[PDB]
Amino acid sequence: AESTLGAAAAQSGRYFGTAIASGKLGDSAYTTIASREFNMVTAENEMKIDATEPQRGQFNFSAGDRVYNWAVQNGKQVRGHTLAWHSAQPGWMQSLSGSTLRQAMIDHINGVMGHYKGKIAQWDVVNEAFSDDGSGGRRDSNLQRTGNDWIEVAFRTARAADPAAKLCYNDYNIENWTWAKTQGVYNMVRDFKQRGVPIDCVGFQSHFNSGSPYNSNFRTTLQNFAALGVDVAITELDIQGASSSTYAAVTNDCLAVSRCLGITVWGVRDTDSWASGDTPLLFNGDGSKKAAYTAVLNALNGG
Repeated sequence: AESTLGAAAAQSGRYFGTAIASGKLGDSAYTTIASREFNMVTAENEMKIDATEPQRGQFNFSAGDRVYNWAVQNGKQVRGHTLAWHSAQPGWMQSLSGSTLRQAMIDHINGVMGHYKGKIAQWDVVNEAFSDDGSGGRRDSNLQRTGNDWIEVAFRTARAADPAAKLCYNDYNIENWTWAKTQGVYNMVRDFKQRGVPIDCVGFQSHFNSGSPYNSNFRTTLQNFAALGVDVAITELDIQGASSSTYAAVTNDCLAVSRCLGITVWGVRDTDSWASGDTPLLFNGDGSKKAAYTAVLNALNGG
């Protein structure tokens, strides 16, 4: 198979996934498409820090588990999103600094990975640690202010919390090979591999739009990262305007890189998108397949 995105991807040993929102699981038209077309699931919001540890030292896994349980009951693997992030921090964590913040970050990783131990294919361990200011450096977050080694520490912590999970660094605007942000990440990952820091994968969010357009040098990005000795994944794909050719291009970029694990689109239907006005996904609000759907499917079936 052949007739659905997930099955097409699996012929080449890859997955095609989607972001699932827990609020939409009571929507039958939504779950019909999602169950049929995808073999990988990411929780859109339910596995973030404020979702899982909204109070200090007390974990809340209900919504996360609702997504996880739906995925597993419908034959999907799951990517965890996300363990350590400057954004969406609960009030109690935002207040913390230094060694106390560092320990909270560690304890969060242990609690969330511990709960899902063995159940999660890939974790976005660190998310969005690089600046968009053009310097190619780290954000000045509370996390970064604990010390530059925070990311390395997060990764070593996560390895011990669930040895079976692939550990991913996830970011956006790191797809264009010529961008400073891209190079800053490439240089961190290279350093990590030289020093034996346990990163298994780099996730390329792949939000393509007018402020961050697709460039054919994406394949070069993927190839260069892969050659460092990591896997690569496309984690949050959407394309402003949903051009068929751009969707096919992105697909063929992944298919061209053997260490490209698969592609996750960030939503099922245009209506489900964080950018619904951009109609950037593979299905319309009424559940019909867009032209891009066919382009992606043909590319996956084309090997």
